[PDB]
Parts: sequence; C-alpha cells; structure tokens
Amino acid sequence: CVATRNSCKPAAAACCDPAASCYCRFFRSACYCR
Repeated sequence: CVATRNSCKPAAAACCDPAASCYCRFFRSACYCR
C-alpha cells in the first residue's frame, strides 16, 4: 500500500498490503510501515 515509514494510510498509520504489515507503536495510536 505505502512505501515505508511514510504514510501507511492517507490519515494515519494503517497499511493495506497483505504481504506487508506496519508496526503499532501507540505513540501516535497507529501502525507505521516499518
């Protein structure tokens, strides 16, 4: 869905890529594409 550590989703950190998977940090309340 997104490149990496940029913008998993157009609003926060929520990737869509099936093979990939962001990382929930909580600091911002979301999961960034590590």
